[PDB]
Formats: sequence, C-alpha cells, structure tokens
Amino acid sequence: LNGGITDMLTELANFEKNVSQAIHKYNAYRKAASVIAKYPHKIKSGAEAKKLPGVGTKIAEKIDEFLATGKLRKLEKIRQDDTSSSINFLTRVSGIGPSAARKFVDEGIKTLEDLRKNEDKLNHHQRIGLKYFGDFEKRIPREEMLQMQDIVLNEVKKVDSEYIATVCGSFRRGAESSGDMDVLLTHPSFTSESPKLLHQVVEQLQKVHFITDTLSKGETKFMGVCQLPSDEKEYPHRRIDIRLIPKDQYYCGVLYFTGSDIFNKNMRAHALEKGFTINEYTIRPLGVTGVAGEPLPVDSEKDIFDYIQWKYREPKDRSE
DNA sequence: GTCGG
DNA sequence: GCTGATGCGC
DNA sequence: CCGACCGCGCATCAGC
Ligand code: NA
Ligand code: NA
Ligand code: NA
Repeated sequence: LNGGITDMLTELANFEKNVSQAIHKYNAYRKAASVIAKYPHKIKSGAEAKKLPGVGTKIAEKIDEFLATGKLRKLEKIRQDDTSSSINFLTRVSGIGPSAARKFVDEGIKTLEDLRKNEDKLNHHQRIGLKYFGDFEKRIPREEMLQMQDIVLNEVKKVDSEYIATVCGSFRRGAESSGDMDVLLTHPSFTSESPKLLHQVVEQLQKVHFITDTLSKGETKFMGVCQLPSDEKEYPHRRIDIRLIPKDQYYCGVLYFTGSDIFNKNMRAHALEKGFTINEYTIRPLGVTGVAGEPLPVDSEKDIFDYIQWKYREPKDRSE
C-alpha cells in the first residue's frame, strides 16, 4: 500500500550505509521502512506515519514531500551524483563495503567491468563476490533449499552420525524462499568445557562438489559458496554459512538464528518478565539484583520455552 | 534518525 | 614475526 | 540533552 514510501526509505538507508558510512542511520531508515511496510492503510500524511515506532520528525517530513510530489529532492540529488551512485553500486559486491567502495571510486574504479580489469586490486572475498555477482543477488526458491538441505544433512551424516545439523533462517519458518543457507552444526565432542570438527564437514561437502568456493573459514565459522548438481540449466551459485556451536549452547543458537528478529525480541522480553535472560548462547536466571546466574541445561528448543513458561511456538508461527 | 533514560 | 585495529558480513 | 543503536569470527592491515 505504501510501496513508494518504503522504497524511498530503503534508498535513503542504502545511501547512509554505503556513502555516509552511518550505520545507525542506515538501520533507522530500515526500521522505518519495515514498520511502514506492515501498516494496513495507505499513508496519507507524515503526521500519520509519525505515530509509528521508528518514524520521527525527519522521516515524516520526507513522507509529506514524497506524497505531494512523488519524489524526494534529496534522493534525486544523490542519484545524479556520479560518485555517490558508484559507491552505492560497488557495495553490492560481497566483500566490498563502504570503505573499499569509496577507495575504488576515488581511483576511477566504478563498474563491474572496472573491477574485472583490476582484479589484482581485490582480495579473495571480493574476487568471489565479483565472480558470482548476479547469482548472489538471486533468491533461492524453497524447493531448492530443500534439495540443498538434503545434501548437507546427508554429507554431514556420512562424516559422522553424531553430528547434528540444522538449517535455520526464515527457511526453518516455512519461507517460500531464502537469501542464503545458514547451517548450525554441533557434535557431542564439542562443549564449552573442553579439533578439525568443522573442517571434516567442509572438506566432505567440497569432496562431493557441493561447496565450490570459500570466503572465510576457521575453527567455528565457514562462509562460502555452494551449488546444486546440474544436460540442462546449471543452478545459480549460492551463499552458505556453516557455524560450529558447542552442544550445550546448540539449541539456544538454533532458536536465535531461526528468528524472526521480532520473535526473538518478544521472547527475550517475555523471558525478562519471568526472571530469565536469553541470548544466542544460553538461558540464565536473573537474581533479584538482576545478576545472571549460571546457564541452565538446554536439550531442545522446547526446554527454553518451558523455562519461561511460554507455550511452545512452532517455527512457522515465529513471524513475531 | 529515533528513541529512551 | 607479533599484537591489536579495522573492514566486512552476518 | 545525550549516548545507544548486537557484537562476533575471520581476513587483512597498521604499527611496531
Ligand atoms: Na514515531
Ligand atoms: Na558489499
Ligand atoms: Na537505548
């Protein structure tokens, strides 16, 4: 209903992140765009929007200007500035953030073609981002997410049957498509109390030509690129993350990385109401002075809901 | 840019 | 070479 | 009025 407005706000967000290097303004604009996107009426004025949380005085003014004129002069200015628009474009390459993009543009590197000419000036991450520029911007239909899941769960199984693997994100909530694949991994041998555990899994996924490129990889986190097996149309390359988490912190991690972010907000709020604090890693009781005690045992997501006396919420009912 | 202490 | 800072994506 | 707004793992750099 307010597609024009939320587009305007997103454009402003991208400009603050990429050109102004103002990450909190970026997120303020995103917050505004989200809350307006969800508003079940066609906004008729700035004052109306300002009733919404995340929408303040300045955004209300831009909404008035947009509604009267169908544009923002601030945005037209920005779009007609070659430097700003080139900086903004270059950050669409994974690995090229606001700093690299400004540096590149400063020396006349402004397009994909320019990057290709200057690949010697890119780091490994950036080269991969450039290589799969188009594929990385594609969404992943749920039916492919399911084929990808089966591959990952099976190959993990082949390395060792005690591995536990869970594909999280909006996917786990029943999303009809995903931006990437986020995999949480654990193993009985890994706990916060006390060895190539992730490597063995990455190596096997490479072995079967599922994982095709690595952006980064250490003992607990892998970020890379994967592709489904193809005499017909070859699949786009996709971003996959794999995180190795201690088993005693595993289901808190699943909970967190399943979201939604709004769901996590309401659940941490409710946990506090009842004398617990939940973060990505643990659920801890609060003493009366507000001192967090030791992390509680967690053997499943359900355990966390139990502790705070909340009725178990199916992942697909976790929109908020 | 918006919010809350 | 070593340590701590920064950039980056999440 | 003023600081918070998540903060972490990894790659790379800055400074030594
Ligand atoms: Na508001
Ligand atoms: Na980028
Ligand atoms: Na605050």
